[PDB]
Amino acid sequence: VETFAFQAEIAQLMSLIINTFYSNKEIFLRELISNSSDALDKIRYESLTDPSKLDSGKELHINLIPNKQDRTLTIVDTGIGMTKADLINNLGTIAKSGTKAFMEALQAGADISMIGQFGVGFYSAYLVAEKVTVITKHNDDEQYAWESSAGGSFTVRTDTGEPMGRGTKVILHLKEDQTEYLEERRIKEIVKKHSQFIGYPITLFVE
Ligand SMILES: N#Cc1ccc(N2CCN(CCCCc3c[nH]c4cc(O)c(C#N)cc34)CC2)cc1
Repeated sequence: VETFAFQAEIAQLMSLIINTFYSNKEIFLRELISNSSDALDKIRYESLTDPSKLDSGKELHINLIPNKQDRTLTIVDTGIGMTKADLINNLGTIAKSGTKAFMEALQAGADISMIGQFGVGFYSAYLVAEKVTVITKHNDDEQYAWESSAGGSFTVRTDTGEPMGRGTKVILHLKEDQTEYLEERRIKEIVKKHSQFIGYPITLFVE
């Protein structure tokens, strides 16, 4: 297991998301589903020129899987997946400018629900999760687990869990007072409200 420090500005953003009083937390799900959709768009586009990229799985879709026993909500997709370099370097570097702009916008009167307009919607996960685990598999690479409970650091390791084929699984370890997002009717409500026209099947598992 390798442990890394967040860039200072990203650590600052995560603390802001964790510490700021803001009741409209449900928007986290839209941001994560949007990121899944983008990843599915990507593998779909690449396969138009290289069909063999779907050898790792042809079905393009999103599963939402609540687990009250583990207190997790998992978002699973069969998109393009992420490389080790994505998890350690690339996505963090890209996030620097959007993080800066978002925090400046909040100072000028924007609210947290606008976070996706700055390309850093992922971090809204920490509105509801004490820990986020991301398992991912890209065609050109091994299966990895990225994880962070904030506090300035994250880890990356090779994942030895069930093989995924291709795609990304975001496991939200929910805060004790955010278990409403494990309820079928609540998740259904949020998907209909904010993610109504996503161009891939979204299957909400029940327990
Ligand atoms: N400094 C720094 C720094 C160093 C690393 C990170 N992480 C780099 C990995 N990220 C993993 C989540 C990426 C965002 C995401 C949410 N739902 C998805 C669904 C998907 O299908 C794909 C794909 N493909 C992507 C996502 C976390 C942040 C941050 C900051």
